[PDB]
Amino acid sequence: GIRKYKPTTPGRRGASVSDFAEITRSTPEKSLVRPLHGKGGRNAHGRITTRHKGGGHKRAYRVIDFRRHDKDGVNAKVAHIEYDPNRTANIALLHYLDGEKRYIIAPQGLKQGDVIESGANADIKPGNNLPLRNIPAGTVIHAVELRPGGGAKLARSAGVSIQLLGKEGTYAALRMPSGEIRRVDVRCRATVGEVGNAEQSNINWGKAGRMRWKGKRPTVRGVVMNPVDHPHGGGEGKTSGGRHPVSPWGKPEGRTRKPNKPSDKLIVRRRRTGK
RNA sequence: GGUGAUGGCCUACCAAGGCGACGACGGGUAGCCGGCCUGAGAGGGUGACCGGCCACACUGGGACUGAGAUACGGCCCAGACUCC
RNA sequence: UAAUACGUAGGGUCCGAGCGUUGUCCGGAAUUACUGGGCGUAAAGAGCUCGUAGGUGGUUUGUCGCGUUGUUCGUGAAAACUCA
RNA sequence: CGCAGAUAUCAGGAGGAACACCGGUGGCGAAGGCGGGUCUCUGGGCAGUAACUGACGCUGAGGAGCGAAAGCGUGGGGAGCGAACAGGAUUAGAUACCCUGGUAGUCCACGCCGUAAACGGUGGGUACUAGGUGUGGGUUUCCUUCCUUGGGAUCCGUGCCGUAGCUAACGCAUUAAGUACCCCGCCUGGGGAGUACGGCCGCAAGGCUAAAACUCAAAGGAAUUGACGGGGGCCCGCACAAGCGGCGGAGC
RNA sequence: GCGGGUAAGACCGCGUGGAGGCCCGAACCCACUUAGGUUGAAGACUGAGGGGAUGAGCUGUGGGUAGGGGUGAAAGGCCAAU
RNA sequence: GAGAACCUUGCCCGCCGAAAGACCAAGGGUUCCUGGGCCAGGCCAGUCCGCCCAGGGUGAGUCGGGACCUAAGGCGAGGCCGACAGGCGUAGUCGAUGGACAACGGGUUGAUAUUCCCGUACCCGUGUAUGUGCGUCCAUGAUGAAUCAGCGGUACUAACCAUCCAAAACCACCGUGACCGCACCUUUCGGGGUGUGGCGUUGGUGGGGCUGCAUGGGACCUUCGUUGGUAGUAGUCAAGCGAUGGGGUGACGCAGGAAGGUAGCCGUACCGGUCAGUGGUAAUACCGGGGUAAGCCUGUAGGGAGUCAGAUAGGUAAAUCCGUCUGGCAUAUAUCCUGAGAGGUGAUGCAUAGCCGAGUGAGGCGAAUUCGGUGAUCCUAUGCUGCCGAGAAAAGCCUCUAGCGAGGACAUACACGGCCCGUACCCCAAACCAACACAGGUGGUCAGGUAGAGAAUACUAAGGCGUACGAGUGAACUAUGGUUAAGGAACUCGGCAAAAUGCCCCCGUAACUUCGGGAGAAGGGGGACCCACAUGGCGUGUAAGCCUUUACGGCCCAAGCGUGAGUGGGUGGCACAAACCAGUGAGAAGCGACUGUUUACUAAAAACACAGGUCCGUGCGAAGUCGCAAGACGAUGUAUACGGACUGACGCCUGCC
RNA sequence: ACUAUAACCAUCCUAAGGUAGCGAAAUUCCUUGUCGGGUAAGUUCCGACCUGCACGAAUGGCGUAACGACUUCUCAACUGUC
RNA sequence: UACAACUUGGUAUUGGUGCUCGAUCGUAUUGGGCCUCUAACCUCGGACCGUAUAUCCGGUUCAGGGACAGUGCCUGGUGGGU
Ligand SMILES: [Mg+2]
Ligand SMILES: [Mg+2]
Ligand SMILES: [Mg+2]
Ligand SMILES: [Mg+2]
Ligand SMILES: [Mg+2]
Ligand SMILES: [Mg+2]
Ligand SMILES: [Mg+2]
Ligand SMILES: [Mg+2]
Ligand SMILES: [Mg+2]
Ligand SMILES: [Mg+2]
Ligand SMILES: [Mg+2]
Ligand SMILES: [Mg+2]
Ligand SMILES: [Mg+2]
Ligand SMILES: [Mg+2]
Ligand SMILES: [Mg+2]
Ligand SMILES: [Mg+2]
Ligand SMILES: [Mg+2]
Ligand SMILES: [Mg+2]
Ligand SMILES: [Mg+2]
Ligand SMILES: [Mg+2]
Ligand SMILES: [Mg+2]
Ligand SMILES: [Mg+2]
Ligand SMILES: [Mg+2]
Ligand SMILES: [Mg+2]
Ligand SMILES: [Mg+2]
Ligand SMILES: [Mg+2]
Ligand SMILES: [Mg+2]
Ligand SMILES: [Mg+2]
Ligand SMILES: [Mg+2]
Ligand SMILES: [Mg+2]
Ligand SMILES: [Mg+2]
Ligand SMILES: [Mg+2]
Ligand SMILES: [Mg+2]
Ligand SMILES: [Mg+2]
Ligand SMILES: [Mg+2]
Ligand SMILES: [Mg+2]
Ligand SMILES: [Mg+2]
Ligand SMILES: [Mg+2]
Ligand SMILES: [Mg+2]
Ligand SMILES: [Mg+2]
Ligand SMILES: [Mg+2]
Ligand SMILES: [Mg+2]
Ligand SMILES: [Mg+2]
Ligand SMILES: [Mg+2]
Ligand SMILES: [Mg+2]
Ligand SMILES: [Mg+2]
Ligand SMILES: [Mg+2]
Ligand SMILES: [Mg+2]
Ligand SMILES: [Mg+2]
Ligand SMILES: [Mg+2]
Ligand SMILES: [Mg+2]
Ligand SMILES: [Mg+2]
Ligand SMILES: [Mg+2]
Ligand SMILES: [Mg+2]
Ligand SMILES: [Mg+2]
Ligand SMILES: [Mg+2]
Ligand SMILES: [Mg+2]
Ligand SMILES: [Mg+2]
Ligand SMILES: [Mg+2]
Ligand SMILES: [Mg+2]
Ligand SMILES: [Mg+2]
Ligand SMILES: [Mg+2]
Ligand SMILES: [Mg+2]
Ligand SMILES: [Mg+2]
Ligand SMILES: [Mg+2]
Ligand SMILES: [Mg+2]
Ligand SMILES: [Mg+2]
Ligand SMILES: [Mg+2]
Ligand SMILES: [Mg+2]
Ligand SMILES: [Mg+2]
Ligand SMILES: [Mg+2]
Ligand SMILES: [Mg+2]
Ligand SMILES: [Mg+2]
Ligand SMILES: [Mg+2]
Ligand SMILES: [Mg+2]
Ligand SMILES: [Mg+2]
Ligand SMILES: [Mg+2]
Ligand SMILES: [Mg+2]
Ligand SMILES: [Mg+2]
Ligand SMILES: [Mg+2]
Ligand SMILES: [Mg+2]
Ligand SMILES: [Mg+2]
Ligand SMILES: [Mg+2]
Ligand SMILES: [Mg+2]
Ligand SMILES: [Mg+2]
Ligand SMILES: [Mg+2]
Ligand SMILES: [Mg+2]
Ligand SMILES: [Mg+2]
Ligand SMILES: [Mg+2]
Ligand SMILES: [Mg+2]
Ligand SMILES: [Mg+2]
Ligand SMILES: [Mg+2]
Ligand SMILES: [Mg+2]
Ligand SMILES: [Mg+2]
Ligand SMILES: [Mg+2]
Ligand SMILES: [Mg+2]
Ligand SMILES: [Mg+2]
Ligand SMILES: [Mg+2]
Ligand SMILES: [Mg+2]
Ligand SMILES: [Mg+2]
Ligand SMILES: [Mg+2]
Ligand SMILES: [Mg+2]
Ligand SMILES: [Mg+2]
Ligand SMILES: [Mg+2]
Ligand SMILES: [Mg+2]
Ligand SMILES: [Mg+2]
Ligand SMILES: [Mg+2]
Ligand SMILES: [Mg+2]
Ligand SMILES: [Mg+2]
Ligand SMILES: [Mg+2]
Ligand SMILES: [Mg+2]
Ligand SMILES: [Mg+2]
Ligand SMILES: [Mg+2]
Ligand SMILES: [Mg+2]
Ligand SMILES: [Mg+2]
Ligand SMILES: [Mg+2]
Ligand SMILES: [Mg+2]
Ligand SMILES: [Mg+2]
Ligand SMILES: [Mg+2]
Ligand SMILES: [Mg+2]
Ligand SMILES: [Mg+2]
Ligand SMILES: [Mg+2]
Ligand SMILES: [Mg+2]
Ligand SMILES: [Mg+2]
Ligand SMILES: [Mg+2]
Ligand SMILES: [Mg+2]
Ligand SMILES: [Mg+2]
Ligand SMILES: [Mg+2]
Ligand SMILES: [Mg+2]
Ligand SMILES: [Mg+2]
Ligand SMILES: [Mg+2]
Ligand SMILES: [Mg+2]
Ligand SMILES: [Mg+2]
Ligand SMILES: [Mg+2]
Ligand SMILES: [Mg+2]
Ligand SMILES: [Mg+2]
Ligand SMILES: [Mg+2]
Ligand SMILES: [Mg+2]
Ligand SMILES: [Mg+2]
Ligand SMILES: [Mg+2]
Ligand SMILES: [Mg+2]
Ligand SMILES: [Mg+2]
Ligand SMILES: [Mg+2]
Ligand SMILES: [Mg+2]
Ligand SMILES: [Mg+2]
Ligand SMILES: [Mg+2]
Ligand SMILES: [Mg+2]
Ligand SMILES: [Mg+2]
Ligand SMILES: [Mg+2]
Ligand SMILES: [Mg+2]
Ligand SMILES: [Mg+2]
Ligand SMILES: [Mg+2]
Ligand SMILES: [Mg+2]
Ligand SMILES: [Mg+2]
Ligand SMILES: [Mg+2]
Ligand SMILES: [Mg+2]
Ligand SMILES: [Mg+2]
Ligand SMILES: [Mg+2]
Ligand SMILES: [Mg+2]
Ligand SMILES: [Mg+2]
Ligand SMILES: [Mg+2]
Ligand SMILES: [Mg+2]
Ligand SMILES: [Mg+2]
Ligand SMILES: [Mg+2]
Ligand SMILES: [Mg+2]
Ligand SMILES: [Mg+2]
Ligand SMILES: [Mg+2]
Ligand SMILES: [Mg+2]
Ligand SMILES: [Mg+2]
Ligand SMILES: [Mg+2]
Ligand SMILES: [Mg+2]
Ligand SMILES: [Mg+2]
Repeated sequence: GIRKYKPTTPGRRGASVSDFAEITRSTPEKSLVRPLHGKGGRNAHGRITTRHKGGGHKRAYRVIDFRRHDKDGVNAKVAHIEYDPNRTANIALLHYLDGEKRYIIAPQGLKQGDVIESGANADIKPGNNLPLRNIPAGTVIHAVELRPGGGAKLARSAGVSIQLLGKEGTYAALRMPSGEIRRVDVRCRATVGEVGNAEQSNINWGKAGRMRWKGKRPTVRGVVMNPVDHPHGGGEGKTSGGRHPVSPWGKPEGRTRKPNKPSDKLIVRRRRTGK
């Protein structure tokens, strides 16, 4: 749920968080951790590519099985549903009857002690992965893939996941959280059930310190920049920039997608706003 | 310890209680009563005189005298008033 | 414009060594409804429930009689009211 | 809104709200109110056996829970409808009635707010008091075909009309305003004003508790007859319609 | 956790717990006021005071970002007193 | 010494003493010591110097940098891309500020020291050969698996009992695509409507048998209940070391609390000395000491975790290892791991205050070497609890196996064997960075006593300094300060500055409010010393005592030590938080929510920034970036995410075009 | 309906012609606007009126507890600032 | 006045069939539009190999796309980003 904090000090009056009362562990499975580090928003050159990002609290990366096909026909137990900061959602560790422990995303309403099976024969209960040949139309799924074994790439959205629509030939149409419908091949794999932490968006940062914690640096407003460094820069006082807003590099709002994409044909329609 | 006489009347130490919605404590009003006016009555109002009590003595306090002091024209101090 | 309602006259009415005005208080005021109110619309049943305290109890079998009336002497000052 | 191919019309797809007929002066719920179905958990009410407890009863200041719609927060949803808002129109004037559209809201989840002509304008519970006409619910019992709103009786809820009574009257009339009992809310002429100040609640809009001054000598209720009605039924007139001829032009 | 309280609550008193860009205040980091200095002790200080002071903190360490570019909690600041 | 404030020695005085002392790193590189001289340098002289001139001085298997491993990142064979140059990045190899392996105390010269000497230890590397003692070249154990003869009432194939449905329309009615018409109505006759008759149906079954196929029953020939000889006759080795491979291990945040110890201190005892120009102390009292390591033993407080057998293909192959599942044994202070600290040895040693002869000062002798109590920011701790913002890698080590194999494993007497380079000095400073012997900056370690909360502050030890111009003069005037009659902001733009309050404990504290605050709001009272309560509460805890899974064990703890607080009585003083140190307060309002950041070197705000929202873009080899390219960021993220822009907590709102 | 008003209608034109809130304010030039509070005296301040030259609702409006080496003003102590 | 970037078409990396539309209702005009397919091309899907270790890369197989896309050259737009 949500616990609103009590306004002891001024910088802590609006800070409301979600209670992680469900976790069971306090130190991640060490056989499945790799080194990571705040990249600082810099490419091979070292020149900053994306602003606002860099610094913050160091984090430890863990490899988690979005490839969930390497094991089929072998069940696993939901060992412990632990928390990784690196990702929005929650990762739950599974014990396989084989003897592997692999990390995966924790779907909504999943609790320790349930059973997990991964294959074309699995049941339809939430938390099971299986190519879309074997999944009824209309169900709600997540952690979807974009081709037969390229690794799930879409709908990791903590709190939202895709909706299957209809199978024709070798493609399936998906209603998906951006409000868009995508034709995609049906040989991919997916899992049934909404993702967990549906209340994550309820967090109120409330304190610049924690924003820094999560890592992003401050944003320097437009009309305050100097005119040399940015189109709206300048103006003794507050002046709109005398022109329609524009990105710091001279391109204003409006369409940006490069159509003609290999997936341009695969897309059905385009997202709607204010409809 | 104190009082003509028991008692937080006063003192010390113990326990945290006592009073409170069958109206505490707070605020405005006003001497109480036998009585006076009214009303068939219950009741309402009210406290002129007389009378039974209370409290007061230029305003605030305190104490002596003795069987008996709120001691009106008894005492002391402080303020006001008037005067030598 | 033609007053039994203004003023003047007469005449009359009530009262009277007092006659009016004013003001306080009771009455009719059952107009704070105990005696002795009402709640549909005239003013009023809260929006409807459970239920603490309080208020109230479906029967007879049994005592103490503290609610009660029962009587006897035993208090109720004087003054005021009622009788002669 | 259409000649960029509208409407219509046919195939397919999407998606949200709501379930006609059953469906009524009917069920239930204490009250708001509640009905397309299926399953899941579950509340309340009634009939016969009357087995058992045995004065446990009633209702309730404060308190606390429930409580239509509108409104507010958070995040989803958002077909239709639709405050506000634009235009078109009538009108002297229309910031409306009407038309085109159309954002809040309307729906979901959790919190809120607690007011309605929240009406049966009637607090709850018990006992008694002539009937007539129906529904639904459950029981029995007999003409007995034992088919059968065939007949009898019973108790619960539910519509209308009616005696006596009561009532200001309209009206109620055993599901009372009757005749009593027990408890609780409430009112004392109309404005002022359910508002100002205050206390409490609410994040708010505001809600709850609840004043005085000054002014008026009436405001209100049911009912009687008029009058009138861009309210209804039945009637009549160069009233209308069909015809001629006319005045409003000129002089007189 | 216990005692009140619910029917479960919720709520409250009591003790424990010690969160906090919480408070006062040294090191450290800053630069608000005044004074002196302004051919100074100093190409920016000294002294009195002055704010934060468990954090968006500070600091050693070594690395990358090169000029019309970097960087820039944005002042036309910094990028070796420029 | 020619000269002497400035140097050497001595006496006193002052100053720092979380440094103005002592160690290092970075840095500098002879500034270290000794000897000689004083032109030049030192803001003066100068015998002195961080001057110059000569000589001397730096001693390591155990400290540090390479032999080791790695982060950020750099380089980069091939490779990809690029007009050239080059830019990328794989395998790899570099890259400390990290991880890994071993040292203590005393003594020593004018300079070095965990390096030299003394005494006592250690851990790594090679080898010895014997004592344990183990095979391959004998052979015993557990099993284990690649081979010939069939079965799952389930149920291939003609049927039976029972259940709902109808393909080749019989019987009956009815509506009538359309045809034949019987009576009436209608425009004068026509069309047409109504009622009915015969079919036909705009809307083709029932009855019965032959045959063939479809749905279950037993059985016929081929499919078993793994052996009957054989072939424990023969090919296999594990020892011992075996990886560019696998697994554990190493291996990790902030904050908080408490307990146990030490460094270290205080008093006691013990030891040695003590007679102080002065009243009184010749020991009751004073001065000084009272230390002692690593390693090797012990393994406590304490922290974490339970023991055997079978099978499982999962960890790129295989595994006795690690994970998993089954049973057996276990909840035993059982077992294992970790582990500061304490006791013993280390140590009959050393050092030691001082005694003696000997002076630029060395040398021999050498007493006591206990206790308690306080107590850390140091250690247990990389631990425990709790939070979200969820807190490196690799190596070494242990262990498991892939490729071998007729000689390794384990200890020890043994004398052997361990590099090179740094090592002097300075190192909050006249030695580094500032052009200087400059009031500046510079990271880590050590942290005494009395007061105090203290790492502030005041005075002091250890130890080092008075940092290089002096002497003399009551003037202005400037600067640093102290005091001031009365008035108290009247100056002045401004109460600028100055003055002022200032601690602890108690009482009581408004408006307002986001119910936290406001609030230390304001305001007030006590505070010194002595005595008593008291030989007080508290902690600590000895002897003794008690108990026992008997030990570094549990109960009491007289004794002893340390000990806040308060109440009463008394007393001195102007004053009792007297020093240093140590909030001015309140009222009304403007702007900004605040913590915060910024114009180094004139502006710290109302600017910036943010936490809140809004709009838009962004379908994942994403949007947008850097890059004439590969490619990298975005992100090892996925619309509850990311980018861009605007406003800026929160509440009411955010109108019209 | 005494007195100054527009609170109603007609004009043009553009798309409309500033709603709530506040308002001589950080915006108000006349201007020291006018009035009242504070002072003996107040061109600053506070509180109102609205004739807003030239406010105004995300280059956000209005209030807002707390915060501030922020702005203005007043008061008691305080003092050689005078 | 240009240019970076973004965007169009033709042309090339370029293949085939079926349909439907034209100027010398039964005789003729070669290209446009669509549906397919693999084979050019892409693939940041998979799985092998170089390899004893290689997420780069190269080759092989398959899988998805597929004559699109990308890329050049000409060209038109937009173009204070320079
Ligand atoms: Mg907040
Ligand atoms: Mg952990
Ligand atoms: Mg990782
Ligand atoms: Mg570069
Ligand atoms: Mg950004
Ligand atoms: Mg950092
Ligand atoms: Mg998360
Ligand atoms: Mg979408
Ligand atoms: Mg911005
Ligand atoms: Mg700026
Ligand atoms: Mg720049
Ligand atoms: Mg520009
Ligand atoms: Mg500007
Ligand atoms: Mg401007
Ligand atoms: Mg734009
Ligand atoms: Mg007695
Ligand atoms: Mg008493
Ligand atoms: Mg006593
Ligand atoms: Mg009196
Ligand atoms: Mg009486
Ligand atoms: Mg009476
Ligand atoms: Mg009476
Ligand atoms: Mg009386
Ligand atoms: Mg008398
Ligand atoms: Mg009297
Ligand atoms: Mg008496
Ligand atoms: Mg008196
Ligand atoms: Mg007297
Ligand atoms: Mg008298
Ligand atoms: Mg007298
Ligand atoms: Mg007259
Ligand atoms: Mg008269
Ligand atoms: Mg008369
Ligand atoms: Mg009267
Ligand atoms: Mg009454
Ligand atoms: Mg009424
Ligand atoms: Mg009512
Ligand atoms: Mg109400
Ligand atoms: Mg009696
Ligand atoms: Mg008697
Ligand atoms: Mg009597
Ligand atoms: Mg008498
Ligand atoms: Mg009488
Ligand atoms: Mg249609
Ligand atoms: Mg019975
Ligand atoms: Mg009751
Ligand atoms: Mg009751
Ligand atoms: Mg009540
Ligand atoms: Mg009550
Ligand atoms: Mg409730
Ligand atoms: Mg409730
Ligand atoms: Mg509604
Ligand atoms: Mg609603
Ligand atoms: Mg609203
Ligand atoms: Mg809401
Ligand atoms: Mg919404
Ligand atoms: Mg919708
Ligand atoms: Mg409408
Ligand atoms: Mg309109
Ligand atoms: Mg509409
Ligand atoms: Mg109401
Ligand atoms: Mg209703
Ligand atoms: Mg009711
Ligand atoms: Mg009743
Ligand atoms: Mg009736
Ligand atoms: Mg009657
Ligand atoms: Mg009734
Ligand atoms: Mg009645
Ligand atoms: Mg009244
Ligand atoms: Mg009212
Ligand atoms: Mg109130
Ligand atoms: Mg109210
Ligand atoms: Mg009426
Ligand atoms: Mg009538
Ligand atoms: Mg006519
Ligand atoms: Mg005429
Ligand atoms: Mg005429
Ligand atoms: Mg605490
Ligand atoms: Mg702070
Ligand atoms: Mg302070
Ligand atoms: Mg000087
Ligand atoms: Mg300089
Ligand atoms: Mg300073
Ligand atoms: Mg000062
Ligand atoms: Mg400070
Ligand atoms: Mg401060
Ligand atoms: Mg901070
Ligand atoms: Mg360079
Ligand atoms: Mg430039
Ligand atoms: Mg600027
Ligand atoms: Mg500028
Ligand atoms: Mg510079
Ligand atoms: Mg000399
Ligand atoms: Mg000092
Ligand atoms: Mg210090
Ligand atoms: Mg010190
Ligand atoms: Mg250095
Ligand atoms: Mg060096
Ligand atoms: Mg020297
Ligand atoms: Mg010399
Ligand atoms: Mg010389
Ligand atoms: Mg010289
Ligand atoms: Mg020399
Ligand atoms: Mg190469
Ligand atoms: Mg490279
Ligand atoms: Mg590389
Ligand atoms: Mg290396
Ligand atoms: Mg290194
Ligand atoms: Mg040395
Ligand atoms: Mg040494
Ligand atoms: Mg920690
Ligand atoms: Mg401790
Ligand atoms: Mg002496
Ligand atoms: Mg000693
Ligand atoms: Mg395994
Ligand atoms: Mg060796
Ligand atoms: Mg060397
Ligand atoms: Mg040295
Ligand atoms: Mg040195
Ligand atoms: Mg030094
Ligand atoms: Mg120099
Ligand atoms: Mg110097
Ligand atoms: Mg210096
Ligand atoms: Mg420093
Ligand atoms: Mg310290
Ligand atoms: Mg000193
Ligand atoms: Mg010293
Ligand atoms: Mg001077
Ligand atoms: Mg002076
Ligand atoms: Mg003085
Ligand atoms: Mg003065
Ligand atoms: Mg000042
Ligand atoms: Mg305050
Ligand atoms: Mg406060
Ligand atoms: Mg205070
Ligand atoms: Mg003991
Ligand atoms: Mg014992
Ligand atoms: Mg025991
Ligand atoms: Mg004194
Ligand atoms: Mg403001
Ligand atoms: Mg500020
Ligand atoms: Mg600040
Ligand atoms: Mg800032
Ligand atoms: Mg700044
Ligand atoms: Mg500066
Ligand atoms: Mg500056
Ligand atoms: Mg400044
Ligand atoms: Mg900001
Ligand atoms: Mg917003
Ligand atoms: Mg925005
Ligand atoms: Mg937006
Ligand atoms: Mg892209
Ligand atoms: Mg702003
Ligand atoms: Mg103003
Ligand atoms: Mg303002
Ligand atoms: Mg202004
Ligand atoms: Mg002005
Ligand atoms: Mg003015
Ligand atoms: Mg002034
Ligand atoms: Mg204006
Ligand atoms: Mg303007
Ligand atoms: Mg707007
Ligand atoms: Mg705006
Ligand atoms: Mg703007
Ligand atoms: Mg604003
Ligand atoms: Mg406010
Ligand atoms: Mg003043
Ligand atoms: Mg003075
Ligand atoms: Mg072309
Ligand atoms: Mg082509
Ligand atoms: Mg241009
Ligand atoms: Mg230009």
